[PDB]
Amino acid sequence: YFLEQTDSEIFELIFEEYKRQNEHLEMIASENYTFPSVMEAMGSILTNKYAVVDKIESLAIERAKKLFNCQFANVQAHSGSQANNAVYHALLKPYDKILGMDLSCVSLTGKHYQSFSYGVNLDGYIDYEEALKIAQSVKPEIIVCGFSAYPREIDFKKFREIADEVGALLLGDIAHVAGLVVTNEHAHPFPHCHVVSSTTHKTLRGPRGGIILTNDEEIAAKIDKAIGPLMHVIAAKAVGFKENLKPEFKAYAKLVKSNMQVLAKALKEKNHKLVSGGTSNHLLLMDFLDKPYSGKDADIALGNAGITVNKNTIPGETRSPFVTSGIRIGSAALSARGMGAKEFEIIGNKISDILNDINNVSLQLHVKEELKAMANQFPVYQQPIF
Amino acid sequence: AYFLEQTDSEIFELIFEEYKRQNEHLEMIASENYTFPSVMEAMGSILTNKYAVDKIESLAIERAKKLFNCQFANVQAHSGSQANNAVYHALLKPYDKILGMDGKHYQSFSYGVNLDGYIDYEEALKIAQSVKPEIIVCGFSAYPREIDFKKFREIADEVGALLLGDIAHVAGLVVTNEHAHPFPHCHVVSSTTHKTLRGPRGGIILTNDEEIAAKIDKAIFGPLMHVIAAKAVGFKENLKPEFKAYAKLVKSNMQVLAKALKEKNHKLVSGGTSNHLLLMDFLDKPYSGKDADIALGNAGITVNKNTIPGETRSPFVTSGIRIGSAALSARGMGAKEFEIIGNKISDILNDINNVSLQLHVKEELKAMANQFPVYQQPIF
Repeated sequence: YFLEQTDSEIFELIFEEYKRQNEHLEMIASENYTFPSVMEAMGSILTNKYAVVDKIESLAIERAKKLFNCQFANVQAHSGSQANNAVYHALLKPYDKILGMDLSCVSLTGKHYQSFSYGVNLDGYIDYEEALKIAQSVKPEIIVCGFSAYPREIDFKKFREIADEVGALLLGDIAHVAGLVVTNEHAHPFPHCHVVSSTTHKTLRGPRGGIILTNDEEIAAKIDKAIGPLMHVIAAKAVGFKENLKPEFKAYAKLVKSNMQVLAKALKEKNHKLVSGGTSNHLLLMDFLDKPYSGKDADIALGNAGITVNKNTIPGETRSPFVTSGIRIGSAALSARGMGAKEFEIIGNKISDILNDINNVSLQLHVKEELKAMANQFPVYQQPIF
Repeated sequence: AYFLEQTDSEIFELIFEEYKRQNEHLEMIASENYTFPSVMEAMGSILTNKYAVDKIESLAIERAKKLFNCQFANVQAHSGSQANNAVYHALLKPYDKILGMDGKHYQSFSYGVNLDGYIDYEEALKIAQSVKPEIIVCGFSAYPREIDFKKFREIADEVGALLLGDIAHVAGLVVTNEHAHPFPHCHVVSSTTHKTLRGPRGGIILTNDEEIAAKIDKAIFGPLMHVIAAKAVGFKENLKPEFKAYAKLVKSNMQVLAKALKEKNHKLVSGGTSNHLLLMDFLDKPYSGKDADIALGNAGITVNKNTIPGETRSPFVTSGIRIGSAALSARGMGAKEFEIIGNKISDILNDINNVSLQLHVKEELKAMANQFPVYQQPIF
């Protein structure tokens, strides 16, 4: 209750963000609402500690090993991106080659690496035969899989078959589907991957941060060497992991997926096209190649109606990368608010109504009022500070 | 607080145990402190959900400009260490030379203190004239006197060097005009936001040069809005008259401590202090700094061993201890307490193997600590 009295300007900014989170429909596939108990840990007196291993870090590691079903965890990475870079820094030599995904049909981090891409077929699925052919030619030291805008499951087993044929390490970046992995609602990356990286936020609903997992003791030792401990953040990760182990979190992961199925079905019944024909996870991609509006146009129109999505290039893209021909839409945040099939059906029909009359501003403003009323039936938080 | 107490008793117990630890021992490590409660409230806010330049970042920057009396601020560094590194990365090229106090390949050179414990500025000038460093760094974590930023800029100007002032260890004294200011002498200034500023764990880089500011911004460029808000909250607290009183108390408690120790005939590096810390000198005593560290720790007084000028023992053993007043001053302790503490420190040092005495002192100081609670809750 201090800020309410001691810092009017910060309190106003927090309160307006709290109101914004509560009153609009967050459908950016990477966004989510952290658990209240995670924020309590983030705001705890553990921030004063330390300006061989704290019990709190051992507990975070123990819970991670159980949650991710692996023998070793490092919980010190500040982000999923730092987690990936620490893996490269630990396992690669200068000018080693990295083969990773992009959604199409030289780089430094202290050390210089050579970067290569594989992609999707014209139907929007990873082309594993072509990824193998690229690997055979490129001969990468490490193959990475996992991708922020892919609406289907990663076949880690097949990627390991490729990695084994060319003698590559395999890194599974599960940052974008982690809450589905740890609830057995997405194919598991182990034992196929030599090493796995993830964020702790997004579909896991923990604090902002990264993590690195492995079953190989020598990889684990190298990771520990390549990576100031923030004890409140490590505690917050541990808090999130214990929430993630509960049966309620499996029910949440199933709702994330079923809400996506409801949304996909509603859109396809209104004759909208989806990349790959639908989804098997937390996100879909709408396909506007044959529409007179762009992904950017749709992003803005839906945003005016209180629905946040993001534009996204799609396979066969014919528009510029700043404009794009698609939008990415996710269910994780609204599912965390308790919204379900009835709500996702209404949202699908409203998205269809706007895309079918995309410059009708009064329609957008009408929809915004209706969906704000829906949001207020499913409040996110009863307070802005925990 | 509520949720964790019900939903995760194991983590809640660990928080409570650490809350008791903070309250029950006398924290005198010069770099430790207790963050403002309002800063932890920002840290535990819903701002963590934003973005998986914001008005929150602009407010943090504007408050930093006012607080540090400068034209530009970058508030993104995650630590004092990252802040220094970003300065080097932004302003230096490989094999450039860095003169500081004792794929980039920066080459490091050192100046030191005379045997009286003061920075030797004549020798630092001689070294700079010969080596011609591209950058000079000043500020130091175990130095009990004020940095002469003006003299360092005279040296840097002689050789055409940049001057970085690392104020991480004295920042709360600087911004209250209780320590010489680094500007306009320094081209660039780095600091932590915790320690004597009592904000969150984090870093900051300040400058008055637009070109340097542009390079800093490119060099450090995931924004953690709860952390940036927390820095902003701390800076506003640092601007209050209450915070200048706190800085004066930090310094006056250190004077009380040094006076008490010297009057019991203990020796101090440079004979005293002008800031938040002192160094005790055990070169002529049969016990080591490690001995003193352990013995005082067993009495509930937390210090750290530290090498001193003329060190003759192993660097893992040392002939001194570093003692600071910032954390106990933040709990509200004053001269009466620091006189008692100085006396008990003396009693233990004069009988360093009396373990019964250490345990007896620990119980005695428990009542004093209980009089000055750090906080009234473990979660904000």
